Amino acid sequence: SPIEEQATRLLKEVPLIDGHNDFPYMIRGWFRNDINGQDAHLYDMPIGQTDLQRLQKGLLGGQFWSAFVPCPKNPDKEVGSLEALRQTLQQLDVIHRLIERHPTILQFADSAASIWSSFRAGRVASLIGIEGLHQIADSVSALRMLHRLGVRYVTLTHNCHNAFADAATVSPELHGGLSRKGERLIRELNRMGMMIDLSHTSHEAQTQALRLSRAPVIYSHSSIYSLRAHARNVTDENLHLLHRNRGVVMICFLRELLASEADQATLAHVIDHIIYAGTRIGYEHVGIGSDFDGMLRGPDGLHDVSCYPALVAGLLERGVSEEDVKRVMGLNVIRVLEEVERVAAELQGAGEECLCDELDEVWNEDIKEQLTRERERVRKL
Amino acid sequence: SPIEEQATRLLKEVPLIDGHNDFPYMIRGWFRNDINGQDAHLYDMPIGQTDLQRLQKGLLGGQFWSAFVPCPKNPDKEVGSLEALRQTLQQLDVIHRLIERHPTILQFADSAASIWSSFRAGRVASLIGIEGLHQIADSVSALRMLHRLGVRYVTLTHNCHNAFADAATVSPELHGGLSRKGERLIRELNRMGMMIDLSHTSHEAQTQALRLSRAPVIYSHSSIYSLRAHARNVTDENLHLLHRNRGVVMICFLRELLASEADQATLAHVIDHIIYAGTRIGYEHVGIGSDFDGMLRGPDGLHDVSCYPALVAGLLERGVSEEDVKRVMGLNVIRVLEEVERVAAELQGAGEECLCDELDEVWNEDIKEQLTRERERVRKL
Ligand SMILES: [Fe+3]
Ligand SMILES: [Fe+3]
Ligand SMILES: [Fe+3]
Ligand SMILES: [Fe+3]
Repeated sequence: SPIEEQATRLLKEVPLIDGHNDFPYMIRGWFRNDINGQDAHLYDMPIGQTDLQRLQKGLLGGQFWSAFVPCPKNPDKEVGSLEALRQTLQQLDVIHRLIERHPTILQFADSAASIWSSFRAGRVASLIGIEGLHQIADSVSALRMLHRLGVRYVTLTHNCHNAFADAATVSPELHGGLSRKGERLIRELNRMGMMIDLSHTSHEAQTQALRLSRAPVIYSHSSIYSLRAHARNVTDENLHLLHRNRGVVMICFLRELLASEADQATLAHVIDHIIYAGTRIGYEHVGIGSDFDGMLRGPDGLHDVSCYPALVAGLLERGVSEEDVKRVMGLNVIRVLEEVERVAAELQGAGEECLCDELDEVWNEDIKEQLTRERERVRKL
Repeated sequence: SPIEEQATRLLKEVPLIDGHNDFPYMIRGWFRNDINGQDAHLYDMPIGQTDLQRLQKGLLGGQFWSAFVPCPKNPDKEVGSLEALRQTLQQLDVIHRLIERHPTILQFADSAASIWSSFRAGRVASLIGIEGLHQIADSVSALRMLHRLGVRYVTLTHNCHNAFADAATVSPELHGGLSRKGERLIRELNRMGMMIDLSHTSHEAQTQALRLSRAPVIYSHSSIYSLRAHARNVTDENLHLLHRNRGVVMICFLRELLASEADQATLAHVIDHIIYAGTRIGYEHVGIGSDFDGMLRGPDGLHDVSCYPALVAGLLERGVSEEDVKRVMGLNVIRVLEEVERVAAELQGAGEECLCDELDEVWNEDIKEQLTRERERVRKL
């Protein structure tokens, strides 16, 4: 078929970069992050929508791998918050080991340039995101260290309220959008060069974040509200504010977000949602955000990671131009990451003050007097 | 003076690399890790033994900056252990920000090659160590992520027992040296390329670690037992086992470790301890491990970081050769780090299995059956 050969050529020309895949959490579920001697199973998994053979088969160019851990469920709220931080380091650890043990398939990337060089080499560009600010345990210092470990986006919430923002699926609201701490964190996220992800956040939290952010943001896995009403889908108001922000909505394959009856969801529905967004806010602000392995079953025609060529062929078949399809595949998300880096370098170059954690005093006044007296004794020598 | 000009020439030829300095903890105590607009104070501190002006003045070539946090003091033992992990990320964060805000003075290094290139440029080579396995909150995954953040040594204990080893200053003993988990961690530390530090550990814990380690280790700040009996000083038995291990004892400036009366401790005592070790196990296994800012007051002649030229001149004055003084200054600790990297690359090249954390099951058998049934449905398509 000429349309299938066209799709194959496009997948070789530019990288298809998917916004969200929870394959690392499946490895925690199935292997408990012990991948020693499991190469055969990693290439041909007995569960889930992702493995290394099917990842090659679908011709995917890049992937933001999710370092998701669940919302804290402990009655002791201090323990649960701190537990999520330790679990986050476990998930980042298994992601890095997964990449390092399979360098012919996966190559780590943390920038627009590292995505391209990975793609030139024939590797799946392997980026990282965390899915909820509950994962940082109220520590902005921890956030900056997660950035140093390779994290390049932060979903502001999962399905739980935190100190910074409101999740979509939980009622009643806590902050009514972003908190006072949340507003201040947006500045710090822009300053450090961390891409903001608005999937899972409430409609009001999206509106406030889209006005306040000095860099373009993403929805790593969300769909369109006007086609299917859900708390997790993006309203026409927020799509318009995404346009002004210069961000990208990466369209989701979740069946519940594409149709009222989940078993009726299809490849065609995903293409409808892409075309809706592209028509109304331009094809330079739309992406692909599967959420593979964040679901049991996918839509008809998008059952696993091998099915990306069918999506590309489908978009071309509806009359979306090559240039616009290339944008949706990956160019748009690369641009956002590029702009997030440029804004961070500009703010860091101007010498903007970083956000610091509120720490307890470790010394009393007696200790501080001893230290000052000691310093002046040394000055006399 | 010809001996002072000789010392100045040596300090320019090779880097003096100090084993331990807790300046980052002083910044937590005094500033609470908020260094915004504090450059004037960072160059001329009102407290402590370290600042950026005196660091230049003493002609120090490199420094392992301590990311120390205190032993957990919480009655809830889960909270205290997890709290130490969050505090560790705060200390690593302020160390990185300290280096990034002062690039003319400090430059990050994580290897023998990065130490030299930093020294060629005229910067203080800025490395990182953590001071106690209580800082990892029982997570080997967290340990590997600390390595990725730039940590290049781990003191096995501070002044508290942990799941892996016994501290020197706490009685009674818990494990009687290393635990079963501790023995297994030694293999993982050698595999990942993390330098083992035996300061603060018990005499028996040192003996067991020195026999079991496949890479050379250090004492980042310890002194000689035969000259002054203390639980924190190295016995003649362990000095001999350090020789076989090919490790380095980095001599400490702590007054309590150099003399029975702390107020009698001097520069001469530090030189006595270096010469004792060098004479008995060779000058290629001795280093300098100040522990500046882990103490209120230093010995006479070693009051702060400006005093390193007096130590170098003092060693030359006692008849220690230039080549041997260069070794003590930094060549020895560079060699250990070099060998720790070479052993890690060899074991990683052979494909040795990494140590994994013991995780809870997140899925019950009903969820696992749904996932396998779903996988086989996809195989039928
Ligand atoms: Fe997810
Ligand atoms: Fe999700
Ligand atoms: Fe210390
Ligand atoms: Fe110490």
